[PDB]
Amino acid sequence: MLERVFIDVDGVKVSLLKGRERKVFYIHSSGSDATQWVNQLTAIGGYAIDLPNHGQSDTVEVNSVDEYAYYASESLKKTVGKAVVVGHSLGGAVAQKLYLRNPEICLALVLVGTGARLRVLPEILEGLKKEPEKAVDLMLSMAFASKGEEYEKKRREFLDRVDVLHLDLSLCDRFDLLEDYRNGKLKIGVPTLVIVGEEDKLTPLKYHEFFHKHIPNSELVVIPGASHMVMLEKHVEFNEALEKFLKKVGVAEVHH
Ligand SMILES: CC(C)(COP(=O)(O)OP(=O)(O)OC[C@H]1O[C@@H](n2cnc3c(N)ncnc32)[C@H](O)[C@@H]1OP(=O)(O)O)[C@@H](O)C(=O)NCCC(=O)NCCS
Ligand SMILES: [Cl-]
Repeated sequence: MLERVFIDVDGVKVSLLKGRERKVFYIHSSGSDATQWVNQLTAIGGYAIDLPNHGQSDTVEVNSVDEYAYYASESLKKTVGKAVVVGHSLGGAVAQKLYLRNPEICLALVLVGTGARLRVLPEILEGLKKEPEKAVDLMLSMAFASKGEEYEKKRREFLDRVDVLHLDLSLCDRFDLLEDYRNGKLKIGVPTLVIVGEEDKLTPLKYHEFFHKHIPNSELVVIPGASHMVMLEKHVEFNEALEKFLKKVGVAEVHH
C-alpha cells in the first residue's frame, strides 16, 4: 500500500512515504525516519517526511530545529498544501516551529511524546561520543515499555546512526519555547491533540499536561502500556485516537 516519493526543496532531495490521500503530515524523531509512521500511513493515510540527514533524503548541514521546520514546511506545501501536522519528540519541536512560521498550512497539531523544551540527559548526550551502546540502551530503556522486536530493531538503528542521533539530540537540547508558552506570547490557535504513552520517561506526562494547560483547544490522550514510542508500541490505540481527532477537525477519509 505505501509508496515512496521524492521532491526537491532548494536543491535538497527530500523523500517521503505516503499512504492513501489524506491531509496529514508526519514528522519523525531523532535518529529515525519516515518508517516510524508505517502503522499510521497504512491505516490513516497521509505523508511522512524523511528529514534531511535521515532515511532516503539528502544530507545537508542543519543547525536548528527552525531549519528542519523550513524543510518540513516546504515539503508539506509541495505534497498536501495544508495538513494536520503530527510530530514525535524532535518532530514535535519541528511541528511547533512549523506552526509558528507558517500557521496557514496547519489545520491542526498532534504533539506526540514531545515538549516545549527538550533538554537531554547528559549521560545520553555526552555518553554517545564515548560509549554509544550504553547511551543508546539508557535512552531506549526510557522509550519502550517492553523489550522485544521493536526495541531490538530501534536499538540497532540507533547503533547504526550514532552521529546523526547525536546531532538531532543536540538540536533538541537547545530547543526551548517554555517561557513563551508560560508568559502567554506563544498562542496555538488551531485544534491540538496531545498524545503520550503512560510510561514515557523521555518526554513524561508533565510535558504533555503543560501543552494541555496552555493550548485552549487541546485534548490530552494518555495511552496505557506504551512509553515514548507509542505509535509503534500501541498503534491500534494511537490510530483510534488520531482518527477520532481527524473526524473532529473535518479531515475526511476520502476512500476510493
Ligand atoms: C535532562 C534533564 C535532567 C535536565 O533537567 P534540568 O537541568 O532540571 O533542566 P530543565 O530545563 O529540563 O528543567 C527545569 C524545569 O523546567 C521544567 N521543564 C523542562 N522541560 C519542560 C517541558 N517540556 N514541559 C514542562 N516543563 C518543563 C522541569 O519540569 C523543571 O521544573 P522543576 O524545576 O519544577 O522540576 C531533564 O530535562 C530530563 O530529565 N529530561 C528528560 C529525559 C531526556 O533526556 N529527554 C530527552 C528529550 S529529547
Ligand atoms: Cl527525539
